[PDB]
Amino acid sequence: ERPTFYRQELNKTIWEVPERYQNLSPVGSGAYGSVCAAFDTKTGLRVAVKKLSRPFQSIIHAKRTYRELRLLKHMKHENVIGLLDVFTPARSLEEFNDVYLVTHLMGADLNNIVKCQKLTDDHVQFLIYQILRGLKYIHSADIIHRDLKPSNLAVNEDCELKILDFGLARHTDDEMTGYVATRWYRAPEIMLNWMHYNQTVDIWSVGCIMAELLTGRTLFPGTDHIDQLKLILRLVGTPGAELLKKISSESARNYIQSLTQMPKMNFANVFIGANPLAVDLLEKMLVLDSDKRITAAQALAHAYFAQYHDPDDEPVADPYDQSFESRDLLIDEWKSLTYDEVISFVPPPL
Ligand SMILES: O=C1NCc2nc(Sc3ccc(F)cc3F)c(C3=CCNCC3)cc2N1c1c(Cl)cccc1Cl
Repeated sequence: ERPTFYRQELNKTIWEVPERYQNLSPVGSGAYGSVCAAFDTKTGLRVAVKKLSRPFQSIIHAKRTYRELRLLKHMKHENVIGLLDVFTPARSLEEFNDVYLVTHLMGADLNNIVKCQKLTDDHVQFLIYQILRGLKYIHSADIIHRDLKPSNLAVNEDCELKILDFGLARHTDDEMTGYVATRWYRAPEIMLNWMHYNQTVDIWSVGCIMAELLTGRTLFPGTDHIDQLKLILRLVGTPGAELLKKISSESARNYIQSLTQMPKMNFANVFIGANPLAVDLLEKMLVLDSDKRITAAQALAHAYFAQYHDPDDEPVADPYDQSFESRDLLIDEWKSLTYDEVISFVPPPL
């Protein structure tokens, strides 16, 4: 008893969606696919619909698409993009070739805010609080974001925030080259493949983000990998003996020991005028050694979030089986799996 679809040439492609979705307008296209805004007559919500482009053109692609669908279907938290609906005009696995994803329309990312507004210390408390709240949830499911940036953070007029972008194709080296904001928020360990990274990489991103909202400027706006690494070490000091031994890459560790030793600066003199509690939290987040970096759970209990902290209202996620990450299958099988997920989907209770 499927809906009734209608075709329409939006942007370079022909979107075929259920009748419930009207007034679709372009929002942006890319290798990932195409995104449209629309009004969901069945719920009265304004939504954003994404049509995946060539989801099963390769094994690497069919797998990515399965990953993204699995991630989005799993997310059930207020500060994390939830999946309101997912459909395909296809009537059987044989026809199956298109995938459409539907989620809330927030309206603006975090870049807009920090540009056309003035953030009080109270605002920074609320915004970062929600990022950390959603992060405690994500990490509790052994899920790593890996790419937290202001553009991956959606906010509405009420200043409520939702973390976005999961299971997206990794950034090409060209995308990480030069004076680009796509690298400014990454932790040094992944930016230079120092070791096997983990969730602590997101905490570093939050640090970079929180600093920007407080000062209104990018924390480590490097013109390239090396220049960015220098800006970092300049603030947090050069690696100690303990951190060097953890750097698996003999090449990277080699380049590091060639840099003149520098002491960790004084955050109080760097972030002048900032809430002393903000400064302290920033020192707990921006720690070069990832093992000693504060966790999201620990940060939420930090005095800087007293006004908002609520130990009974910061839920964790259910188990997320991602054993498929090390499974070797053919396009067809990844595709069939994706299809099963689409049909087994269950709309949010509301
Ligand atoms: O407000 C929202 N809500 C959801 C959303 N999802 C996406 S992608 C996407 C993912 C899952 C899904 F079900 C549905 C989805 F659409 C993008 C995109 C990410 C990459 N670039 C293109 C769009 C932008 C938004 N914006 C948005 C933001 Cl944060 C700022 C300005 C305008 C909008 Cl519509």
